[PDB]
Amino acid sequence: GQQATKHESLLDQLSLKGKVVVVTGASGPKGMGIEAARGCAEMGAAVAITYASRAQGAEENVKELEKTYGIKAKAYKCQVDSYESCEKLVKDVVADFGQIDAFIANAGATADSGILDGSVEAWNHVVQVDLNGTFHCAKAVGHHFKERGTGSLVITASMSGHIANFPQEQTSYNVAKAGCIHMARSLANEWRDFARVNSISPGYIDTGLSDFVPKETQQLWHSMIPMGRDGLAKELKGAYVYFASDASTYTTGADLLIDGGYTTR
Amino acid sequence: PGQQATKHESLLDQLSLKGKVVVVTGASGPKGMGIEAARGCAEMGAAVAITYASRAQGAEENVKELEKTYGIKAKAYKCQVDSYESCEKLVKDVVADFGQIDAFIANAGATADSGILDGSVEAWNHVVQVDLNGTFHCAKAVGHHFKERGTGSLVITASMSGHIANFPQEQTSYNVAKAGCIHMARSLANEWRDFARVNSISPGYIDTGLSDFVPKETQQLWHSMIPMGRDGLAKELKGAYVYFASDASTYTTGADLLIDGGYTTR
Amino acid sequence: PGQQATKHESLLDQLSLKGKVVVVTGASGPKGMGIEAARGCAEMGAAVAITYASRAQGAEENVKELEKTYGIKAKAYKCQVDSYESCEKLVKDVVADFGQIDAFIANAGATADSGILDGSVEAWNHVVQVDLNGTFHCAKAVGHHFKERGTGSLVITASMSGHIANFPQEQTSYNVAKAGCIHMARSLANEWRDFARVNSISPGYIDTGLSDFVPKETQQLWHSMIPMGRDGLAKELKGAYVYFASDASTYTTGADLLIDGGYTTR
Amino acid sequence: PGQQATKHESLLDQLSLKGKVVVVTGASGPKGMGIEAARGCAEMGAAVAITYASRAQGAEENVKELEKTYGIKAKAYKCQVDSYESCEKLVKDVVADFGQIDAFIANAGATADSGILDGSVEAWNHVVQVDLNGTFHCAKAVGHHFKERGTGSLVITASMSGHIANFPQEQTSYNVAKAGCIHMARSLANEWRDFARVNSISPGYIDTGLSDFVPKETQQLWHSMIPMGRDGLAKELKGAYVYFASDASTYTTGADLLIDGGYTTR
Ligand SMILES: NC(=O)c1ccc[n+]([C@@H]2O[C@H](COP(=O)([O-])OP(=O)(O)OC[C@H]3O[C@@H](n4cnc5c(N)ncnc54)[C@H](OP(=O)(O)O)[C@@H]3O)[C@@H](O)[C@H]2O)c1
Ligand SMILES: NC(=O)c1ccc[n+]([C@@H]2O[C@H](COP(=O)([O-])OP(=O)(O)OC[C@H]3O[C@@H](n4cnc5c(N)ncnc54)[C@H](OP(=O)(O)O)[C@@H]3O)[C@@H](O)[C@H]2O)c1
Ligand SMILES: NC(=O)c1ccc[n+]([C@@H]2O[C@H](COP(=O)([O-])OP(=O)(O)OC[C@H]3O[C@@H](n4cnc5c(N)ncnc54)[C@H](OP(=O)(O)O)[C@@H]3O)[C@@H](O)[C@H]2O)c1
Ligand SMILES: NC(=O)c1ccc[n+]([C@@H]2O[C@H](COP(=O)([O-])OP(=O)(O)OC[C@H]3O[C@@H](n4cnc5c(N)ncnc54)[C@H](OP(=O)(O)O)[C@@H]3O)[C@@H](O)[C@H]2O)c1
Ligand code: NA
Ligand code: NA
Repeated sequence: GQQATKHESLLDQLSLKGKVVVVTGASGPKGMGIEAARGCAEMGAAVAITYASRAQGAEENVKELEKTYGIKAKAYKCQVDSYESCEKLVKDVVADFGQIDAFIANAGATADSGILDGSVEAWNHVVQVDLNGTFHCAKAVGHHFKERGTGSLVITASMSGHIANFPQEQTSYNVAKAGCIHMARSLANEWRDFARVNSISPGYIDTGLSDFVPKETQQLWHSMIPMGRDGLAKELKGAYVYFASDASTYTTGADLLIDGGYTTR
Repeated sequence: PGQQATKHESLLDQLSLKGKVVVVTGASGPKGMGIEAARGCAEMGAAVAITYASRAQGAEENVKELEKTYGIKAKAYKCQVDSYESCEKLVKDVVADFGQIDAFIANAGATADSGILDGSVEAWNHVVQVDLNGTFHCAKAVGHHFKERGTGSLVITASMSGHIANFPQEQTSYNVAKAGCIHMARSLANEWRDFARVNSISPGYIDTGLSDFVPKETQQLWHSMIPMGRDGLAKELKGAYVYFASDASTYTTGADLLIDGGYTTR
Repeated sequence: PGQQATKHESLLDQLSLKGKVVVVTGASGPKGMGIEAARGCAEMGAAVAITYASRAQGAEENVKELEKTYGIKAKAYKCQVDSYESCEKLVKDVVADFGQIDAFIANAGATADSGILDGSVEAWNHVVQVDLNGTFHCAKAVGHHFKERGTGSLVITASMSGHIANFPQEQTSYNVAKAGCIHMARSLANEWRDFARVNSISPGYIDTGLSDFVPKETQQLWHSMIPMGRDGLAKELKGAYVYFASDASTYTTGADLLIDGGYTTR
Repeated sequence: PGQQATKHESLLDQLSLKGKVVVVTGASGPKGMGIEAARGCAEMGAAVAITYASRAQGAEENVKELEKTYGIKAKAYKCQVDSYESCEKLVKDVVADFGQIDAFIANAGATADSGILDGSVEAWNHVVQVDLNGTFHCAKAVGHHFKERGTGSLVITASMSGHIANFPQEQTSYNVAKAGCIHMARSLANEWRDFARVNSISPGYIDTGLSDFVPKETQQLWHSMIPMGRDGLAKELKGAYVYFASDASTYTTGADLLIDGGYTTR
């Protein structure tokens, strides 16, 4: 198995000084990814972020992390739907930064229909990115964690992995996120001698990812969220740092719902 | 909008499948979940279509046993659930041969034999393609038929591996795929809320032959973890399949039923 | 040491309750889960004991319908599940009158009508005492009998309120009690692993008369939240009670079955 | 009308409890969840009220340590959570002494030592009274205060016993009580949606001294069932208490966090 933190103080437990964190899908301006990276940078991590289509957005984010926190930071192209791209990512980050201590598997894409209206290829694309893309990052980084004897993998899942969203149909997305949640549990057991694995399941977060949804659908959502509002990505940074850091050295195979209370109903 | 309650008051009338057609994928083995679901449905009066992949002879013998024992019409079809074209063809053939499909039991599946670090990417892909995308292919192929008819019941064989992580054998690709299958039933129950019910059954360790690739000493460790202290038998699951497939469950949709001898209570 | 699989192969033999005795608490109303469970079990050939608290007459009417319709031995007993002495007396009287108890359906229950801040401490205690401790009283009372006989099946009526928080009415005491009932079934399934099975059924909104104190605008809002779009009917639940009480489920223990028209899928 | 997101952008500012007051029940022991939660909150700048039942001297030493180590105001109170009057008096006294309560950590609890057949009804009532109703008593007492102020965070120490049945020791009363606490957090998260967050933490086996009565050879069977292969330490949980108590979790409500070395993954 794995050992308890040697730190007594919580600020020592939360510190990421001397550690390297990778955040996939942190190229946008206010997503879960850039906020997780900001939290880790604030705790002193060196941070590697990835992009797929938004190179300029990721380069801007890296310059912001450098300006605000003075950390070692860098952006990488990664298509998580390709295992070869995830393998190269881990190879390049280990080369450039020396090691990877925590890996935040955060990249994902949305669905826009149920299974009968959607084509088989539309199902394949969402499963390839959201489910197999997360498996590709886990396998690629897990080989590194096994050689080092330590590591933390944090998977961004979704409350859609627990419930079926309404009124928009998106079963392919719901199913892939469900697989991600159980992947965290199953890898926590597989990797029990060398690494922790946990998942965070956000509710409706105002990141821009849902901008393709009509306005009037989004006001229905609000009546279903007990808190009555969308979340903000900066309300999730504490959870990412919690799982990536030594504040959670007995936490493995857990899922943390962050959803304004949506799943309580 | 929505679905209606059974008209039947008697439970025996509710459970009857006389006049109805049931498809069971992966029912070619002699003592698997598939043939026992098919037996239970045929006993209630269903016409039954079963599928095989590699066990063509076992499927023909099962069909003959179903017909002679229960007096029903049955037929076996070759189907590779990992191919949508094969699943679409199955639904078309059964609807042509039998006239309709009232219940579909998505039961075909294959096992994993390693965790993700020891396994290749292709070994992962194979298990997900069969167990997760194969269930999706069958769900989509038959759901177009259910939507046209305005009724239907889809029953998915998941696994307790979709809830917990097996020990000591590593099989994460199988665990993840089955977990996807469980939530697929919940999400499709909501998607199809106007015309069909969808539910899953999550068996524990069932003595079907599927686990024969695992040493017997590892199977002795499983028994100490099962509160009932034994493997199940496929004949102990037939009532759940018939429950979901019939009118005994017209308000049950999006449910999962663990049949694991208590394994998940610890 | 653990429990054994059913001897029967055919589903109708597994489902039969000929020669067995079923107790259903709280089956005094004309269309509740309780009387429909008793009808399902009686249809399968069981002798049936039902209980009442305030509705002695309705329980008597039900015994007479059960006997006329199904030709079985039936009898009504007064029982206050909130009193352990009364549950102990129930099991003692039924065993004296019927010879034994094979299946026990712990179904009696009462609602709450506020959250914890608007409610008094007495209001909390009353709901917990009836719904949680009353289920415990029956389980303990009959469990001593199951342990002596080496066999048995306990079926607990929980609620989807044990999984989610109902909206817009506040009823946290009832939610909490029902969540305890659900986990009581998992925990007793493990505790009683050598001699009896325990499972729960979690109904959604069922048109039994129990929510007749709820206004109409509120009930129409519920329907928009139910994917099936309608209240359930108690006759749609009899199949689940019989499944768990009979030998159709000899590998099923520690399971919960949501019967909620899809409500908890969202 | 709902609750709002933190105004802070920096995580350190979000975690800060400067100017806030935290109550931690049952923090009188030397290495329990309570004193580590209290140390975590003191480290972030909170004023801290801790309670004791039997260990008055242990609580006073803890208060002297908190004030010496962290330079904060701290105070010990006697509280019997099984008595509503005591919990109501606790909130009144802390509000009078400190001015307000911003976060309340409902952590006091007691263990069970048998299953329901070996245990008496008294033994069941005692555990439920302390572990379920004691938590309700604190929730009700502080929630009246949270409602008045329009802000607050309630953190409930539940247990993985609220999710699974421990083996080999039988403790169904405790398991059931902890399952009530877990759902109580979800249900109050919704009831209190306009003014306060409610969340639970479910520890696995933590080396606090609470399990010192368990035979040592039973404890090493536990370790074989924990993927991490060891007991936890209370200092590994202080991060989670501070997370829920502070502004680092202003969109997190109705959540449960398992901290169990992976025990429930199997
Ligand atoms: N927003 C919500 O309400 C919500 C709720 C629950 C869960 N989530 C999940 O949170 C995670 C982050 O999403 P977000 O809301 O923060 O919006 P976002 O800022 O747009 O993040 C999406 C990230 O995923 C990357 N991405 C998409 N496809 C990729 C692929 N094939 N390969 C590699 N990277 C890919 C994107 O990169 P590029 O932009 O460079 O192409 C982008 O950086 C996702 O997994 C999402 O499913 C979001
Ligand atoms: N046995 C257990 O302990 C257990 C526990 C939990 C869940 N399950 C699941 O229960 C279901 C039935 O398995 P079983 O235990 O009853 O053993 P089984 O008799 O061998 O059934 C598996 C069926 O799946 C078919 N199959 C495999 N791959 C297929 C593919 N690509 N396309 C179409 N069909 C394919 C097989 O057909 P052919 O033989 O003709 O090739 C076979 O009939 C499976 O989904 C399994 O994951 C089993
Ligand atoms: N209807 C729903 O929507 C719904 C949903 C989920 C769960 N449930 C649960 O289903 C179960 C049956 O309720 P129902 O809907 O079928 O309505 P019901 O017909 O009124 O059944 C309630 C039964 O419980 C008995 N009862 C109440 N308090 C009792 C006590 N202290 N001791 C002994 N018996 C007591 C009642 O006896 P008397 O009438 O003779 O006094 C009555 O027969 C209950 O546990 C309920 O919580 C109902
Ligand atoms: N240790 C574990 O493995 C574990 C696992 C899961 C959950 N938990 C839960 O964690 C919480 C704290 O326990 P712990 O492990 O940290 O051991 P602990 O140090 O002995 O804490 C138990 C605390 O609860 C107080 N207490 C007991 N009965 C009380 C009552 N009727 N009223 C008020 N206070 C009462 C005790 O006060 P006095 O000592 O002053 O009498 C004590 O301070 C408990 O709820 C426990 O159920 C523990
Ligand atoms: Na829900
Ligand atoms: Na478990």
